[PDB]
Amino acid sequence: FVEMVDNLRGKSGQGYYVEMTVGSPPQTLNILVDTGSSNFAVGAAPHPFLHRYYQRQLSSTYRDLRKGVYVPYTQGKWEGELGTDLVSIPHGPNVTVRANIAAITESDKFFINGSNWEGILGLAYAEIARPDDSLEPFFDSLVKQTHVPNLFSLQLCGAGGSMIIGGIDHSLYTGSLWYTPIRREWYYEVIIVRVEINGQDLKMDCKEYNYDKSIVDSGTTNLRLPKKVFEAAVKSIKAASSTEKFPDGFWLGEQLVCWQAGTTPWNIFPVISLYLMGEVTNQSFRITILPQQYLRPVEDVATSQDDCYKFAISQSSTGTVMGAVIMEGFYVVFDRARKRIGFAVSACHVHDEFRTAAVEGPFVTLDMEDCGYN
Amino acid sequence: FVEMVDNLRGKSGQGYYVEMTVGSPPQTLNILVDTGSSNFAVGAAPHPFLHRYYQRQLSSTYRDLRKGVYVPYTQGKWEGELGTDLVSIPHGPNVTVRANIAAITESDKFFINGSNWEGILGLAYAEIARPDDSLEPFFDSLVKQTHVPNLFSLQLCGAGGSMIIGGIDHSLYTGSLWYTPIRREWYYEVIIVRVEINGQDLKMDCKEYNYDKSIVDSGTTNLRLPKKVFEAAVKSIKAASSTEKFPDGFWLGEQLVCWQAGTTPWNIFPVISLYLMGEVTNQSFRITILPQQYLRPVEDVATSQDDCYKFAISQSSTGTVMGAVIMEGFYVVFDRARKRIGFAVSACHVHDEFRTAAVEGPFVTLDMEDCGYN
Ligand SMILES: COc1cccc(-c2cccc(CC[C@]3(C)CC(=O)N(C)C(N)=N3)c2)c1
Ligand SMILES: COc1cccc(-c2cccc(CC[C@]3(C)CC(=O)N(C)C(N)=N3)c2)c1
Repeated sequence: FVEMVDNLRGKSGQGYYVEMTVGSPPQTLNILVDTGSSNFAVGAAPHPFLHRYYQRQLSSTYRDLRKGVYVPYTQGKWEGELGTDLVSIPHGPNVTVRANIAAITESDKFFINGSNWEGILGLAYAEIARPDDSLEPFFDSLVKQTHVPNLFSLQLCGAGGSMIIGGIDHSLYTGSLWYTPIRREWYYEVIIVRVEINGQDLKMDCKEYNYDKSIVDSGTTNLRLPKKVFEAAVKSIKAASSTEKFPDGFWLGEQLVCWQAGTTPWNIFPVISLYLMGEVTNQSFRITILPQQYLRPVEDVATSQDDCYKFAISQSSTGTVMGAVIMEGFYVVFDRARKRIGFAVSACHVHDEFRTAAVEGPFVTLDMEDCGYN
Repeated sequence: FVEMVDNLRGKSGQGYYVEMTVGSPPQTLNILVDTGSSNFAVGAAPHPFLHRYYQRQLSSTYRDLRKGVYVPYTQGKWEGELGTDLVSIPHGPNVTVRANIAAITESDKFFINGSNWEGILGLAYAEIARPDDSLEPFFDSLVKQTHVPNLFSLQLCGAGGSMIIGGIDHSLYTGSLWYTPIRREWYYEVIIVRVEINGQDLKMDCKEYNYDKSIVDSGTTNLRLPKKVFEAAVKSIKAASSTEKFPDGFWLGEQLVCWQAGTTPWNIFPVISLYLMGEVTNQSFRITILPQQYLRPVEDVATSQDDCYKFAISQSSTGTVMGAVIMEGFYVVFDRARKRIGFAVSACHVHDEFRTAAVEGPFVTLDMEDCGYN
């Protein structure tokens, strides 16, 4: 797996991507690693933001499926043509598979102007595949057609990172891996059973933490929290960090907040602990994230010249989202074979000589199933 | 006001815009009419999507305010330089004012590729102005510096439309105007006190309809409803329209729905009535919207060749949003002088020889203040 170490580039701001090849002969593309979707979708026309695009005409092995997809998002859409071709990951397992590929022919507010990737690797399950659950996702194909074991792991750094296809690499984490069940195979849905801020639980019904969903999503930047839990969550961190003062707009992601080089004090800000359903009845474990995770460098502002961070927590109609900023603290194992997700302390998380990112257990938590929304 | 009739172009899909001139000599720009924000912000560099941009160097009257703004949104941002200059609306009142202008120098996922406007006319109040409430919005300046009465009205058609600055035009509506109080002058916040689907109330706590906000917003396409009310809302329309069947993804705005020319039956779909707090204690009125409003032509799809509409209702962490698709049924009067918003049936709404858009009252509704979130 030394092969696959450091095979990712990018950042929580713009996404993490892996190099892939598609078609015969191989056309190289940079492709967003997205555990929050299930389509393998690549730019296939000369949109001006794009460095590279898939040229089906140049591939002997391409096969048209004579079917189109139209894919709207909150504020983004794409449209494309469905087909299959031969797909490989240079710095992945040494195999080549025939995968579905959506050739993206039209899009709005999808590709990022200035980014270095040209497609999306949707790594979630068939259920949320577009247009329907009969379009086999890349990873299912990879598992079906080769002997690659049914799991992958992500270490997102932005301290790029590593995607280990088919296994786990011990160099990427410290301590022990703790596993939460995948509640259902659609998104990478999990159950948060308790939340503490600094060391004190919001003491709210845990069903709220997972209303209607909680998911792990390498293609969302932030920790996203339901309206009702975002209210409470911010209420507590806001009050936790009453040393200094910050505007109302900041907490709603409406303006950035700034300090000078070094003058950002993490320590006004509390660590955050999410307790996840464990593998055993009445057993949980917890993951603890630092302020460095929830306050992210907004790299360039010419209208300022300060350490200006954005508050990396936000609200949602669609549930908890554990995003890149949460994942950056951890080695995360998507153990599809066993319907579970493993978390360990990332060997590349950013830590002072004070606090740290932590994965701890067992804890005793009763009635954890009741925390899920049906 | 015949002057100002038909002074808008666009559609709920891409926005409605009015022609403005800025600087001396006049530089003409098309500018989004946005009752959901409070900044006058114009493209001021050659972003390639843009037809036109503000060139401050060409204006004798421009004045730099030596201050920058950085303005993040859910998925869009812009950055610009603050200044003032002389602003006019060719097909508006014959005046010219000195307004704040944010010269947009950098942006992502803000401007629309293929659109015909280059800036935003933020018509809401100082409270939500960026960077703070001391940046005087265009409309406050217009009222301060001229004798233009403190109100405007919008007729959004997309059957373009009309913005009447300083008054009301009787040709744009039928029947009577009914007024709901502006609960607070930040957004154009209102209070929905009851909701019926086809003719039956969701029977849920009205405080939910306005959690945390309800607003009128010409720069949002959809009717947006809180998570909890969106659930119930869809539950009822879904069941209302059980003649035919549509996928789960459709209702969540995840895929479009299609029929052939003429084969879309509105009549499987129920009319929707929102009851708004009235001007008098225990008095309300109601606005009734057709399926034509909540199911919007998604104009071009090459992956299909059918009447493919998108479901124009969606959920929100930030409240009810009465958007362009709601406003298209009505003449809407933003009567800032009297802290109220008037609704009447639009003389340009689209109606069969069956149902219609309606504004009706009085109704007796007790405890309407309790419907607002504090
Ligand atoms: C860390 O990942 C990032 C950061 C910033 C932007 C993106 C990004 C940009 C364009 C497209 C996508 C993919 C979007 C989607 C297919 C649908 C969606 O709403 N989400 C959140 C996911 N996960 N995948 C991501 C990813
Ligand atoms: C009908 O209006 C539309 C339709 C489609 C897109 C827009 C649009 C495109 C780009 C920018 C904006 C302005 C956004 C904002 C300043 C912030 C925001 O989130 N909203 C909803 C509002 N109202 N104004 C609109 C407007």
